[PDB]
Amino acid sequence: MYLRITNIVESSFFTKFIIYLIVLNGITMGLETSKTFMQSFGVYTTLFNQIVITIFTIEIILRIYVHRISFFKDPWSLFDFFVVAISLVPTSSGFEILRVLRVLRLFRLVTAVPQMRKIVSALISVIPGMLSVIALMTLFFYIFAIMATQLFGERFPEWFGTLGESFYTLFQVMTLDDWSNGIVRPLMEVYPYAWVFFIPFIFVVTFVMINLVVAIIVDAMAILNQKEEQHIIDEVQSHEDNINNEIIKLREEIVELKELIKTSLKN
Amino acid sequence: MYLRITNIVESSFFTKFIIYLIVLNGITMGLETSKTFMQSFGVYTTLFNQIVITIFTIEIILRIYVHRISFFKDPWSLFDFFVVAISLVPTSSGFEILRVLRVLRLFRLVTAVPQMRKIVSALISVIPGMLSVIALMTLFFYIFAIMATQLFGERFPEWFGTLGESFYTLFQVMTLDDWSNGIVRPLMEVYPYAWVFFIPFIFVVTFVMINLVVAIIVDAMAILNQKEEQHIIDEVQSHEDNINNEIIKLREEIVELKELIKTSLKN
Amino acid sequence: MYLRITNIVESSFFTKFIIYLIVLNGITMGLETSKTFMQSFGVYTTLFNQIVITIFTIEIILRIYVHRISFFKDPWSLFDFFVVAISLVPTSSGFEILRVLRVLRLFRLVTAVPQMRKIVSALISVIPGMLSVIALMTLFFYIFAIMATQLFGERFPEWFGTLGESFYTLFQVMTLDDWSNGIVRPLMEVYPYAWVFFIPFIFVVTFVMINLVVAIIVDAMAILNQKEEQHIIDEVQSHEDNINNEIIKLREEIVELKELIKTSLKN
Amino acid sequence: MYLRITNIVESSFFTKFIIYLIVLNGITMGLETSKTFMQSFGVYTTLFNQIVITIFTIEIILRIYVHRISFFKDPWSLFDFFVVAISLVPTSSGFEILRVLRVLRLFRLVTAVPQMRKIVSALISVIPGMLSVIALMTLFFYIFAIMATQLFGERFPEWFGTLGESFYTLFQVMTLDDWSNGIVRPLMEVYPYAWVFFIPFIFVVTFVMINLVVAIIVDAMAILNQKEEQHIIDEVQSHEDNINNEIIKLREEIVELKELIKTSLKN
Ligand SMILES: C[C@H](CCC(=O)NCCC[N+](C)(C)CCCS(=O)(=O)[O-])[C@H]1CC[C@H]2[C@@H]3[C@H](O)C[C@@H]4C[C@H](O)CC[C@]4(C)[C@H]3C[C@H](O)[C@]12C
Ligand SMILES: C[C@H](CCC(=O)NCCC[N+](C)(C)CCCS(=O)(=O)[O-])[C@H]1CC[C@H]2[C@@H]3[C@H](O)C[C@@H]4C[C@H](O)CC[C@]4(C)[C@H]3C[C@H](O)[C@]12C
Ligand SMILES: C[C@H](CCC(=O)NCCC[N+](C)(C)CCCS(=O)(=O)[O-])[C@H]1CC[C@H]2[C@@H]3[C@H](O)C[C@@H]4C[C@H](O)CC[C@]4(C)[C@H]3C[C@H](O)[C@]12C
Ligand SMILES: C[C@H](CCC(=O)NCCC[N+](C)(C)CCCS(=O)(=O)[O-])[C@H]1CC[C@H]2[C@@H]3[C@H](O)C[C@@H]4C[C@H](O)CC[C@]4(C)[C@H]3C[C@H](O)[C@]12C
Ligand SMILES: C[C@H](CCC(=O)NCCC[N+](C)(C)CCCS(=O)(=O)[O-])[C@H]1CC[C@H]2[C@@H]3[C@H](O)C[C@@H]4C[C@H](O)CC[C@]4(C)[C@H]3C[C@H](O)[C@]12C
Ligand SMILES: C[C@H](CCC(=O)NCCC[N+](C)(C)CCCS(=O)(=O)[O-])[C@H]1CC[C@H]2[C@@H]3[C@H](O)C[C@@H]4C[C@H](O)CC[C@]4(C)[C@H]3C[C@H](O)[C@]12C
Ligand SMILES: [Ca+2]
Ligand SMILES: [Ca+2]
Ligand SMILES: [Ca+2]
Repeated sequence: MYLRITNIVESSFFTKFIIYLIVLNGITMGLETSKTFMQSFGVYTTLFNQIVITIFTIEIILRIYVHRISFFKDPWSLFDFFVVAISLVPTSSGFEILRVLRVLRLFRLVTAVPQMRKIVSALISVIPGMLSVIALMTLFFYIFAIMATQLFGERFPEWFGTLGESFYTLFQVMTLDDWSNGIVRPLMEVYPYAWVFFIPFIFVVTFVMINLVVAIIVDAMAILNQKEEQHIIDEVQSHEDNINNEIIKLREEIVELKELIKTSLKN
Repeated sequence: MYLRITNIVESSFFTKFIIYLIVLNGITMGLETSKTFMQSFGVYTTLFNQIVITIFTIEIILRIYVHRISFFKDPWSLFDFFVVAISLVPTSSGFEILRVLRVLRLFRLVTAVPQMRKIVSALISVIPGMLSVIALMTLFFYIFAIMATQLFGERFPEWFGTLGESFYTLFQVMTLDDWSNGIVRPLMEVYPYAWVFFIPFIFVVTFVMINLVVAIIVDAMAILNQKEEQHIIDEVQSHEDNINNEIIKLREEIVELKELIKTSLKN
Repeated sequence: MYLRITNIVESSFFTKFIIYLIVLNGITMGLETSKTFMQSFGVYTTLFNQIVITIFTIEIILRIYVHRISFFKDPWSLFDFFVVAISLVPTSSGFEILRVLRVLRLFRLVTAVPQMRKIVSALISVIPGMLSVIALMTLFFYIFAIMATQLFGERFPEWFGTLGESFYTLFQVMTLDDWSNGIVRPLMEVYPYAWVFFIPFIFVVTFVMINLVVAIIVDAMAILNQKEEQHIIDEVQSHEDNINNEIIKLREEIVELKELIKTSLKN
Repeated sequence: MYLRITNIVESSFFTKFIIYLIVLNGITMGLETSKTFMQSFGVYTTLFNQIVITIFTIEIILRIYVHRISFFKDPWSLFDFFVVAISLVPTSSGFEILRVLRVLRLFRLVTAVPQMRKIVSALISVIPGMLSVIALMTLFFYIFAIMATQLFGERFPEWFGTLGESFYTLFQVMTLDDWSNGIVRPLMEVYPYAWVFFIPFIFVVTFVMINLVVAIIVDAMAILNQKEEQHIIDEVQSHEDNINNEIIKLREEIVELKELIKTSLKN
């Protein structure tokens, strides 16, 4: 069975077929957005849906047989797995968010197209080196969220009532979103020094952001420089090695000229 | 006989005449916004617009005569054509929006001045490399527009009731424009976890934008370095040949002292 | 006589004195904003002002004596002149504006501290290359402001009633300042397709800005690379001269014996 | 007593222990944000807070006997010192700002974890270089703050009534926060030319921000290219001397080919 399966799964027809289904299913999901469309064609697309997820379920199964344990070490396959699994949770449930979580299957367009994987992968590649700064930042947010909650939560429960609330508001302030007329001018009417809290906050988060970006650019180009430097330097020291080695064969060719005469009379 | 007219079209005087017209018609169109001006002088100015529109139409004709098919595969000319043709439809119609489009004709200043031409050209040229990421992003908006229509379009039809609406709203949020007090805080009064939707959306969308720019700057530098790697490397292996050929003149000079120095040593 | 003055004006005491007067003047001008401070013992300050204005006028005359015609080819000195100038015109009634323009004379601390002068200078030096992109963007605003007045000014005269008002509003939008809930959502309630105007506008205007920053950085690095690839090439061709010169005479240690041993055959 | 104490504070056990106490205290401090929690667990965590403060204090004392004079010239230990000191001030007072400042001691996670220090340290090194730009900007605000107060203060005391208030409003305008519908448009209802003040303000503060960033980037790369140039020119430095040492050595062995020619002269 294996090779018979393996050769259908690995084919140029298979993945092409899936992509095509994904794109159709994606057009189909936009149409289900229009209740007008749904009362006039909804039955056609409610099962187009149901059989596409059938095909994807089958595809997922075959691919597991064809790849066995190496399937679940694949980030992309793992995603396909979970994003399909989700659509298998019953279309009528107590948790009804999962029905909307079904739309994530359109991200298989990313999974199955290598230009897209390329993009995404490039994007992800910058993150591991940011985690420490992510960390420093989250710790910064958390300390200030605690302070803001103790300082402002009593009189301003909506914005600062709760740590989670102060977290939310501090993010808002970070995005510079209606932070003065909308948040701290109102705070200052009760707490005139509130600006000594939020303006340093704004300096720090903005400083950290910019410099992260700056640091990325500059450190990338410092590696590009090093890699270029060695090339130039290898070429300089294989080419100036010859001019050194060629003159030595002349410094030598004259000392052997010299001896030829050093054994002239002698005898 | 192309050539009789062809020398007129290619002349310094034809182009400068048109640029002079554009800048004049452009001054004209401004004053046409003043309602008081259109009393005291509206008739003079409608005249000028009709004159200019004629002149422009002729110049396009000549230019098609001179350039023939090469005219309709030149984007600059295509734009001049589509912007002049538009400007020729009757000022009173069913869709009178075209009356407003004829101000686009002022962009011929860009089109006719090579300095400007080159700016616009430089700007356009980052786009083809980007088309993939623009596609990722559009797909991203689209998936999120659908989810957002479903999650919030019932209670918030103005912001999310229709897919286009969710799109519009999602763009506003990307620009960070009044996104918390104006959209998300309202949403959370009905849907307390709505921050689980918009804050990741903001993270992804900002992250992509920043990394696109970063990736442009770093990779531009990379090729700036590749070619200066090759200029330097080509010169150290050129200079070596300059030392080399005036060292092959110390080769013959001692292989000729090689042939004849034991000859000088006779008995 | 000229030198006796010149040696005063050029001394580290003249400049220290003026800088000192500038900081004091700048401290009192802040104090003058307080009406408390102003009524009780604020007549002291009004005369201090007139003492400083004369001293600066003296400073300027002397400086014109010392530097003569080259004074007025100095942008820093010109700035100094005109800034002290407007502070000389009397507190003419109904010219209330010039009273506050006087404050512009604290920009002399910039004019007079070499460190300040250098940042400012560096900042100015970015501009001459940009004047094309500036022109392009200005024209772009003009075309859009004309279209906007025409499309939106009868129904939204505060925002768009006038070319001027339209420029102002398009600038607000460019800064993404309350652009959607505050301008475009209201517009769309009369004109549902208004998003076809502002969203493209926002794309172009933001695209042009990012790329202007991008192209500055990158083209700077190109120039930075052009310089370092020159120094390398010049230090490579550097000793190539005196190496090829010292071994064409090392070819002449052998070239002589064309006659030193061949004439020995002629005994 | 020393080494024994020294073997304690230098141990991997010591640091790990107090890092765990930081993280633990960090969690309990989040919990103290809850009124529910504080009610039925408060005395449990108010003690833990007292416990931790003592331990950090003995820790600070020990680290001092081990490091002594060096300790007080260590910025991280100075920080450590001072946020522990703050927590050592008694809560009972009129000034209860200090009870909130206690949670600053959680920044000790920054001082205690080397990848943290490294990032904070990287961030800081940016600052001394840009202090001159900061002085320029602060000056610019001050001058404009003064003009603002005198121009708009009487009619708009909330935003401009006072030097300090204008500073605040001008900072809001610089972050582009609700600057037009929120501040400048209202102002233009009384003062139609107010845009002649705020749009230049926006242009300058934006320009300077962007350019500062562009400057850090371009100048960091200028420096990288200098190190790179030297290292490369250093290579051309070593190698174009050892080919002139092989020349002198070629001459020193060719100055044997005029006195060993002295073996001719026989016939
Ligand atoms: C810890 C740093 C950020 C901290 C910071 O803010 N650093 C100061 C920067 C330079 N300054 C301009 C201040 C110059 C000062 C003097 S200098 O002589 O440089 O001019 C981290 C955060 C994310 C990291 C990078 C990314 O993961 C991606 C990338 C992966 C590659 O594996 C190699 C590098 C690279 C570029 C990473 C570099 C660096 O690991 C980064 C910037
Ligand atoms: C517009 C410019 C400049 C000069 C020019 O070509 N002006 C045409 C006038 C018509 N004439 C009758 C005078 C010549 C007819 C025959 S002739 O083929 O010898 O042109 C002409 C120069 C040579 C032309 C291209 C190339 O050829 C190659 C290429 C052929 C393809 O098809 C399509 C495109 C393409 C890129 C051409 C485009 C363009 O059109 C070009 C750029
Ligand atoms: C798809 C990529 C962008 C995706 C991305 O995010 N890419 C790299 C990550 C960079 N990081 C520093 C994060 C990785 C760390 C390791 S690294 O070794 O970078 O230090 C695309 C987007 C736009 C593209 C360019 C532009 O059209 C312009 C330009 C045209 C020229 O014809 C030559 C290339 C160039 C520079 C294009 C290169 C590249 O086609 C780009 C960046
Ligand atoms: C060239 C541009 C305008 C034209 C343009 O819009 N250029 C876009 C390049 C797009 N990309 C970078 C993607 C190309 C990558 C493909 S490529 O194959 O390059 O990798 C102009 C506008 C502003 C100018 C600079 C500034 O005055 C400052 C500065 C002054 C100095 O006097 C010298 C340089 C410098 C850096 C100026 C250089 C440049 O004159 C600039 C960038
Ligand atoms: C550490 C160095 C020198 C190295 C050393 O070793 N110093 C003595 C400790 C010796 N041991 C640890 C070997 C003994 C424990 C024996 S055991 O059987 O317990 O392991 C010496 C140099 C300077 C000395 C101190 C100062 O003058 C003054 C100072 C006053 C204080 O108010 C009390 C003591 C104190 C701290 C002094 C302690 C110690 O003198 C110091 C730190
Ligand atoms: C005062 C200057 C800012 C001046 C400015 O605003 N702009 C320069 C013009 C850039 N342009 C491209 C326009 C030049 C055009 C021609 S050019 O072709 O020469 O590029 C200051 C502000 C911040 C300073 C740096 C940082 O502390 C970090 C860093 C520390 C390191 O210890 C060494 C360098 C470095 C990069 C510092 C360099 C520089 O001391 C900076 C940029
Ligand atoms: Ca905003
Ligand atoms: Ca380089
Ligand atoms: Ca707003």
